[PDB]
Amino acid sequence: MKYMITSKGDEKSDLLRLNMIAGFGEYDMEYDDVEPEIVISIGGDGTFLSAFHQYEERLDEIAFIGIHTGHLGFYADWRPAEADKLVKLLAKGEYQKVSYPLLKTTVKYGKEATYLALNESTVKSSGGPFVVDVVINDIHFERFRGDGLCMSTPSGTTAYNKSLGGALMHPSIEAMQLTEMASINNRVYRTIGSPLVFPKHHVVSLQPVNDKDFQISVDHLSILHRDVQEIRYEVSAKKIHFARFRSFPFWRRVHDSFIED
Amino acid sequence: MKYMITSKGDEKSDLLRLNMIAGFGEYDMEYDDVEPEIVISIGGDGTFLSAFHQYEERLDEIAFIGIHTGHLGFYADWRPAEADKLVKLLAKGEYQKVSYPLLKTTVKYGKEATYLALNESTVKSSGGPFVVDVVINDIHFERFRGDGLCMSTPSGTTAYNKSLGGALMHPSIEAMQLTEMASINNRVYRTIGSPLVFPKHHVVSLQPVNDKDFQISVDHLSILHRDVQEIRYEVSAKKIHFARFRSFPFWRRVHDSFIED
Amino acid sequence: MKYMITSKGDEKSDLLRLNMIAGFGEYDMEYDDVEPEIVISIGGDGTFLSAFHQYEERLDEIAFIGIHTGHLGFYADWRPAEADKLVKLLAKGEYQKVSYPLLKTTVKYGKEATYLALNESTVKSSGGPFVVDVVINDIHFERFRGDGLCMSTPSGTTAYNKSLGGALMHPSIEAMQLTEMASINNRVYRTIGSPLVFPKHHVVSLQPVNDKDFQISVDHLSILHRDVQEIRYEVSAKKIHFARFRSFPFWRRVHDSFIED
Amino acid sequence: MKYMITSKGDEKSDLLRLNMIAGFGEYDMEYDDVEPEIVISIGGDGTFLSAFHQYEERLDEIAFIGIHTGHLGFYADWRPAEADKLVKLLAKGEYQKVSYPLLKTTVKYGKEATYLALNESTVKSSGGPFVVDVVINDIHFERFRGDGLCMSTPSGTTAYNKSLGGALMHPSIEAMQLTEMASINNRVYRTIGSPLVFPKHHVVSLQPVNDKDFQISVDHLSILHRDVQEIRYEVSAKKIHFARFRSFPFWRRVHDSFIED
Ligand SMILES: Nc1ncnc2c1ncn2[C@@H]1O[C@H](CN(CC#Cc2nc3c(N)ncnc3n2[C@@H]2O[C@H](CO)[C@@H](O)[C@H]2O)CCCO)[C@@H](O)[C@H]1O
Ligand SMILES: Nc1ncnc2c1ncn2[C@@H]1O[C@H](CN(CC#Cc2nc3c(N)ncnc3n2[C@@H]2O[C@H](CO)[C@@H](O)[C@H]2O)CCCO)[C@@H](O)[C@H]1O
Ligand SMILES: Nc1ncnc2c1ncn2[C@@H]1O[C@H](CN(CC#Cc2nc3c(N)ncnc3n2[C@@H]2O[C@H](CO)[C@@H](O)[C@H]2O)CCCO)[C@@H](O)[C@H]1O
Ligand SMILES: Nc1ncnc2c1ncn2[C@@H]1O[C@H](CN(CC#Cc2nc3c(N)ncnc3n2[C@@H]2O[C@H](CO)[C@@H](O)[C@H]2O)CCCO)[C@@H](O)[C@H]1O
Repeated sequence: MKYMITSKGDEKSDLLRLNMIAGFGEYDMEYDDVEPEIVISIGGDGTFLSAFHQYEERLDEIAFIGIHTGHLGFYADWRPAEADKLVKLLAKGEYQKVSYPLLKTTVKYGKEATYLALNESTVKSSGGPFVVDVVINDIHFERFRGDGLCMSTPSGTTAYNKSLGGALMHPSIEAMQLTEMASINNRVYRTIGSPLVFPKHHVVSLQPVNDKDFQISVDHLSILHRDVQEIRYEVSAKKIHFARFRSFPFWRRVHDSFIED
Repeated sequence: MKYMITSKGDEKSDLLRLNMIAGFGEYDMEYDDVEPEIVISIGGDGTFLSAFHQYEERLDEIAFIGIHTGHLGFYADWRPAEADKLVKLLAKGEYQKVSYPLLKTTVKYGKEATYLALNESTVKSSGGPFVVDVVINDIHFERFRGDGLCMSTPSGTTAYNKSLGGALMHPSIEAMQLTEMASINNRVYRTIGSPLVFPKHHVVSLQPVNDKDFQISVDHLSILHRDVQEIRYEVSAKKIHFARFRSFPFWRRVHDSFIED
Repeated sequence: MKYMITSKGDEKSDLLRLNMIAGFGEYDMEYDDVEPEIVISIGGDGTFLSAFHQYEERLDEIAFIGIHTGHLGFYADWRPAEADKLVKLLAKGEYQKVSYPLLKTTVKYGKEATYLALNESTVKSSGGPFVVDVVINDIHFERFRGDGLCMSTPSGTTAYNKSLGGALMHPSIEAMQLTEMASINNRVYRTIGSPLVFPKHHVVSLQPVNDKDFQISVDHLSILHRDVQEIRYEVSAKKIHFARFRSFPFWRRVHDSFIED
Repeated sequence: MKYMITSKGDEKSDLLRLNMIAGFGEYDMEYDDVEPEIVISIGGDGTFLSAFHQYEERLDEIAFIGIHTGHLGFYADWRPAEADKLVKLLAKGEYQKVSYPLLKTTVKYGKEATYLALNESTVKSSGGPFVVDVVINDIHFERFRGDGLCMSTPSGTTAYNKSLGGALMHPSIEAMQLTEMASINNRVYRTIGSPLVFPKHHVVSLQPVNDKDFQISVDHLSILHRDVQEIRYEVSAKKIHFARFRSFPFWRRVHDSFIED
């Protein structure tokens, strides 16, 4: 089918990409980076995140595969020595697909912008602590004072979320997880402290108290947002699809990345 | 229908129980503590946990209601001033039911004992640190050295799980959450650290390394287990059913118990 | 003696300041904001931090006093109702002085700038995670990847340090405490995790790995630093002096601010 | 001088002990385990803790040395390959001594028992959560509900204290650090959460609320205490003395044990 390959852009990844293109040329496979059905990312998880965002408008037509030319990735979970086996099984096709949940982020300013996240979306201020009201399904839950907030997908829970004390969640769970960054807690200021895990259809709204300018990130992409009225989080109806050719369980990937490999 | 009322056993709860029995006597409602269809717990969450375990063999035939004669409870979420309104709406019936997930704990010793938990099940040793191998879906995930491990239901996440750094999970999510108690981490010993959230059908097995005697708790009930070969955790196929008469969202209950009320 | 009064600048603080100046006019007390021997801060801890920095070059000639016109402060630990009693005991003088340790921050760029902190100094990057080598007394201790690092004085331990998981340290201890902000830890990246407490004469050096631009804060003052070669932390030889008129123990101040009041 | 050697008791440690005794026999060195001036511990930190407690009544007459026949220890910080060099430099003598602070634990029951700790002393209940009032220098600071409390020496901060979230403190600091084990925090129950670091001469008193029976540990030794009225903690006036023959800085020992070696 139509496929394309993104590369980290160092010599090792660029050369592996060229060798895989050569191997695909021996099958009924057409290189097409406009409407691919297969997107192969060669690099690390950063490269994979960029592949996801390059093709976020055609997620339901695409199966993603990641090859890690460095250390094992949570998305780039194939080794370069298996690239030839990958070309072979990918050309034939008929592989099974695995789908992970995504996070929808809506930013309102007086209009709306929407974003999809594979890892997480975070909100911080223009320096120092900021203040946001946290509203869950239209009920005021807490006034947060601190460095920021992080809302993670299940597959993102091993990323920023983990460093913030969040739980690691198996990606078959359709949920998002909100973690705090250095909240102030004293007699006057009060937050929940604990990470919060939300099911599908719950909406978490972050609303300004004084300052209306925030730094909002979606995966690696961080942009200063001015005149923001609201940041709304919910589990997306869209999913990312992976081509899988062998069993590599999430919990084994967690073991291999954090425990020992 | 058939109903019964458990009491914390102080004067306030005992008297409220007698007044509710009097009120039920004006409707087609029969007091029956052998095969009730409605179980009302008057006290706090401890009283409610005990009601759950008193009737754990007939969970699919029972709707539970909790009245808190002290502070607001996560299970005992009705005020005593509303007991008369409760009798009224309960006698008529036709209320909606809400169901929360439960945790199945299997203890193997060379035979099996199974237990159901509404809050959590924990494993500790006979003093000092103990060592257990943690096996997830038959793959060895970590060797845990420390004080113990806690496996929580969603509604249990606001209990022991929270004090151990776990995430708070909305109880519509069919999952269990494993948290660590003071794990040892150095160059030689390694655990994940982070809480782990498992979906239905995942099995987490705790297996001895040296000592085979453990203290195992299920909700409040803690018993020394000798010659243990394995402790297996999975989300139960059984659920607890609550009678609900008004909206009291989980996230509002969290707000009211931990943020302000 | 020579004294001055800084105000938060709202009506309540401005009026209390004018009334205290009137009261001081009945004693041998001269208002002098160039070379005061007594600096009274009326507001909150932010106002007090600003008073400290306004007079950081004459710290050994000054005794500070803070009045909190809002909630109790850790520095502004006097109530406005006692301002008249304060004027009285301050005019007479001969009060005892209490001294807290300070943090010296040296920034090297190829020259040096030095700063004094009463709460803490922090280092962050120009967005996303940054990388710094942490060198303790000239031995490489860790390569830190994450959001930033915080080095706190003892009296600062109840501030940002606390929100980052640091220990609360009694201010009679001549030490500084380093805490992490969201460190990355996986098979490849490794930090200590735990807060670190350093005695006097230990030097902690933060050194760039790739990017050389950082955001450095000293108490409230945050400035972008370009072409930084090193940030060095050590307990200062200078101390801040408080005028004390009654016993208000640090641990009682902690109790009153975080437990109940 | 008079010396003795304790062994872990496995073949490797027993044989190294016999070889060191043979080497000492070539110098003016007398084996004496009643009144040694040098105590050499061969094993790990557990063996070293036991050596300390074997000779806790003659701490000011003894310099301790630890050899680790397994992984590097924080107390057993010499390698077995250097035992011959150790015998040599130890026989000559005139080495420098390094002293670490200790923790005094006083247990009152209606009489007093006192204990010295090199790592920590902890208090837990006879199962489930217990309740203790925490009194600092005779002022009630908090009512703690949870699993237990840990009071650590500086050199103990890398042990249980670290697993509980405590700060790592350089052992030149004369202090003790109190950490919580799974405290309950809700609208009704409130603790500080943060580790607390106390200077010399501060006294932290733990006092019963209901149950008067506790499990009290001092280093490895854990004993059920009945009819306890109070547990008092303070930095001891006594210190442990180490014989040092080369520079092995505490922060390098921390690096080597937790970061990489
Ligand atoms: N203080 C922080 N702590 C922890 N994580 C943080 C912090 N700040 C940002 N992040 C994560 O960085 C993601 C963006 N980043 C690409 C990626 C990724 C990724 N995805 C993962 C996943 N799902 N599980 C487990 N490791 C995952 N990584 C790893 O993260 C490290 C940092 O890249 C590298 O080892 C990656 O293999 C590039 C960032 C630099 O340009 C941003 O999305 C946010 O998550
Ligand atoms: N170190 C610990 N930290 C935190 N929680 C702990 C710890 N150790 C045990 N637990 C919890 O105690 C549950 C058993 N207990 C009855 C209950 C309950 C309960 N259930 C809750 C829920 N789901 N959400 C939020 N608060 C909930 N509580 C509250 O807990 C406090 C202690 O009861 C009281 O305020 C209760 O309203 C009786 C215990 C004494 O006999 C045991 O099941 C374990 O969870
Ligand atoms: N994410 C954070 N979490 C926690 N603290 C943070 C975070 N980021 C910065 N800080 C602290 O703010 C100090 C600067 N700030 C003035 C001050 C102070 C102060 N000093 C204290 C002390 N020693 N003990 C206990 N509470 C203390 N506060 C309180 O902090 C809150 C925030 O001011 C207010 O209740 C103050 O009474 C003004 C900041 C806004 O313009 C900066 O120095 C850093 O510490
Ligand atoms: N949940 C816990 N988490 C963390 N530590 C705990 C926990 N519970 C007890 N402890 C510590 O155990 C000490 C008693 N123990 C001997 C020792 C020691 C020691 N001392 C150290 C130091 N100062 N710094 C750094 N590592 C140090 N260790 C290491 O601890 C591990 C467990 O021994 C081993 O790697 C030892 O090298 C024997 C215990 C078994 O019989 C008890 O004193 C308490 O600290």
